[PDB]
Amino acid sequence: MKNVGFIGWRGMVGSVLMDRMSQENDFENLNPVFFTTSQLKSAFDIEELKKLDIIVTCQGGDYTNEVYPKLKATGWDGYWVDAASALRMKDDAIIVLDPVNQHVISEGLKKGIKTFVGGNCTVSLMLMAIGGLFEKDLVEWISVATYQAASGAGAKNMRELLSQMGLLEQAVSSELKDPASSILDIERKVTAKMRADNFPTDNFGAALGGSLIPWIDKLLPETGQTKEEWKGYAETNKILGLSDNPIPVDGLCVRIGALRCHSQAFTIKLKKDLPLEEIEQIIASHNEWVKVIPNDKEITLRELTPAKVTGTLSVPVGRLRKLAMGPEYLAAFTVGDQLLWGAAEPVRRILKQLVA
Amino acid sequence: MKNVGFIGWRGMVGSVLMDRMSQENDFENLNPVFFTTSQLKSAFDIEELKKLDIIVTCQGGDYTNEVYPKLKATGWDGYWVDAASALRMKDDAIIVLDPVNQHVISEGLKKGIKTFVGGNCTVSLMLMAIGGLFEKDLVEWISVATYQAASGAGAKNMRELLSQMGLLEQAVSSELKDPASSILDIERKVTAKMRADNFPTDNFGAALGGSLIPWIDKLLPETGQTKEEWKGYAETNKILGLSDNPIPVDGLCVRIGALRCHSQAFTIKLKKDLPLEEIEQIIASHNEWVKVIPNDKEITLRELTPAKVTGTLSVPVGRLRKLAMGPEYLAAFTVGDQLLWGAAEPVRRILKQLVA
Repeated sequence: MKNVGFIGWRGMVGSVLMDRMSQENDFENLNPVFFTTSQLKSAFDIEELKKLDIIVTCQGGDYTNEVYPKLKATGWDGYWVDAASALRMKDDAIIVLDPVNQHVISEGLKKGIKTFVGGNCTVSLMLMAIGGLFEKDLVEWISVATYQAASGAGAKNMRELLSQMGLLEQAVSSELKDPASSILDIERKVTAKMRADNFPTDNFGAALGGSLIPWIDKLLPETGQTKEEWKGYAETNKILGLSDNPIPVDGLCVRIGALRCHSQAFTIKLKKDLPLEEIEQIIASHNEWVKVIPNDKEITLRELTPAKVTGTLSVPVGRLRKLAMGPEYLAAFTVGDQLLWGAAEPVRRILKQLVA
Repeated sequence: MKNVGFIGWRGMVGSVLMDRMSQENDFENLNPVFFTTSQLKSAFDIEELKKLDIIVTCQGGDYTNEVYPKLKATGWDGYWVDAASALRMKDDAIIVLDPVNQHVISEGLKKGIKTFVGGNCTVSLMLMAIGGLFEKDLVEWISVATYQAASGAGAKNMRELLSQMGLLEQAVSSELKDPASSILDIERKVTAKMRADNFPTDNFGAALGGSLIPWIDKLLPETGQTKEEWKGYAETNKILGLSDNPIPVDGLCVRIGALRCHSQAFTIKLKKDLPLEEIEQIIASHNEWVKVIPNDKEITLRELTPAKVTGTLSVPVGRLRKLAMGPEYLAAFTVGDQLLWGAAEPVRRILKQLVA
């Protein structure tokens, strides 16, 4: 059994990984060594890390940027599996999403790649839903509008969102309890609360509960995209292995008041005209997690929502139909859990492949 | 002075209208006669209505389809101003948004048009934001992704939303106050509450607070769009007077946890390659309400949100940049109040013109 070191296993993402691994009994297929940054082995002890065959870290980019270089320099030839974005774009690093790019991964191992990094949550969740179309070579480009959850920003962000929602209701607790109060008076109070100085907004820098934030991460002055939107085009193509002939994936990344699921509205420009039924089949057949949701109201309300998807490995995709722009224009909406396929799952899966 | 009858002036939309008219002292330029359905004239007394010059109704579609044809039959020669969607697509009716279609309105008045209806909130808020691009005949098509407020659905929906948010927080109130509590334990509890049978979801048919619903109104079998999405193509063009040579407008209408502001993500295909700076100038110049928000984080966070725009007549538009598909592909995000330009304001304005 391979000796695997775990770093950052107590963080939010790291905790989801430990749970999923335990749930699947992955620990009986490997020898785990747990590291810590607290003053268990020290996550900063290069000598100890070099004894390992594989290192799985959910610690973050700063840690990776500090330790990874030192360890590689020792001559260490083991595998580094990372959830952080730090090494995704390195030429000696492969972004993993095995249900989608198992071939890229297989060839990469054969090539001697020793670094595998999970991809951006929005991109991996998109590929898990729409992967069938890319596999059949049908996508020319994709216009994206996201509805991203707080978990992407962090645990304290999730907490702030919950606190905000609580205070908004509290502002009109009395008014709401009597069925005949003025709804406009109620919103004046809620909105006044949202704009108040004591309204907790330090994590987001703006209210999220009862609102939305059309900006995620930093701006890349050169394109005008935020880093989050930039990863859609950059990461989608590196994952699929189309960096030299990249497929345009761009849009706006917006944060909404949800906890763990990212939702995305798509305008997909296909290369050819196909029957809707054929398109649906191509999508549903790609993997066992995607779930095609019929374009029906009651079914959509029950299946295509964060309420339904949270904490599950299911990737529903629905509202599938042709758009007014042309028969080659397809509309689609998907919902997926940010902490699972968007974070811990690709890492848990590549790990299982490395220790088999 | 013109004798104007008001119906539904006590409902949410009618109340905004009444408040706005008071704020602008519109009642000084007309003789108001208020109607009621309670057992002040009766909203159903066709003889009373027939004595007025204009009828302004925010009562709703069922009322209009009941009384309107019956009053028109008495030979009534006055004007019918409606906030409901019932008559929007009638050939003897014009959808009003004067800052955008004053010419269509003016021509219609001279022609003898007697029925003026406010337009769909999403289409109106969209045109108030990028009306400059249509004005310049620069739009080839537009794919839309909306983040719609509860107010669009109704007053009780706003209340359900606020109540859902309160419950979600109350389910983890003590844990949230504990700075060392597990975020995963907190989410597990919030999510359980959201799925509880007793979670108030009768108005939306699903959870909205902490989630989203990618479906608004009824399905339109013919195209697969919901009626809300269908209005994009139908109403955008009727408002602009382009029903004979339609511009494609389509996308996905999604409901989120906001009280009264609709937000929209746009992918706009322009007819020519224009510098971004030029495009912003074209957008900012169309009307006095649209506000171009520079593509900067801090300004965007403070200006382009429901939190900022709620209850105001401002229609900010930002995140403007060229998309990866090409220099003729424009990204844009806007936020607008659903009850003002989306409902009462276009009605308030056409009435001012009718009583001049």
